[PDB]
Amino acid sequence: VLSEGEWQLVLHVWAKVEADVAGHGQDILIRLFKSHPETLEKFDRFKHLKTEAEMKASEDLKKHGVTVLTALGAILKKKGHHEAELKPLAQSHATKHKIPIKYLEFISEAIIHVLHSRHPGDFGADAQGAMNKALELFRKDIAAKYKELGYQG
Ligand SMILES: C=CC1=C(C)/C(=C/c2[nH]c(/C=C3N=C(/C=C4\NC(=O)C(C)=C4C=C)C(C)=C\3CCC(=O)O)c(CCC(=O)O)c2C)NC1=O
Repeated sequence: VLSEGEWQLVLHVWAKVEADVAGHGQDILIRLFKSHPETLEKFDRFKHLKTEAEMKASEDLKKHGVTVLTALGAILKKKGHHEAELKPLAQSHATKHKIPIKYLEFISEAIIHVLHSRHPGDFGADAQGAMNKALELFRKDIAAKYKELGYQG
């Protein structure tokens, strides 16, 4: 469970994310795709990208980074009271995109990595711990819905 203070550490770094949503999204997705190349196979509009220059230049990759973070910011601002936001997301991720829980872990690691690289002044152990707990909660609740829907991924 996060304290209210921990939720505010999460929202304070998220306000900095929102000052450059596209830049943070490209950094997060490039980190993920280079760390875990198979994850890129899920994107038919841009699965052929190979170099960092091609990734940075892609409009589809930039737009998907913004989609991810628009949705994740909305979830985080609910401070855990997020079933409404999670419901449509678990729905597409279990029945259409088929995104394994291990992939949700991989992008959570990428988010933490980029936030820490871009905001070391204040993304310290407490804020990193709070973000870790909020993403763990996110993954916990998506997984519970996956299993309700019968997706074992
Ligand atoms: C905090 C993480 C995270 C969030 C909140 C997120 C949101 C998110 N992913 C989306 C699409 C999608 N999401 C994925 C893939 C993924 N989705 C994943 O969670 C992971 C790890 C992958 C990839 C390995 C794909 C393939 C689409 C469709 C992209 C498209 O057709 O344009 C959409 C569009 C609407 C929908 O299909 O439901 C949203 C809002 N994606 C995320 O990554």
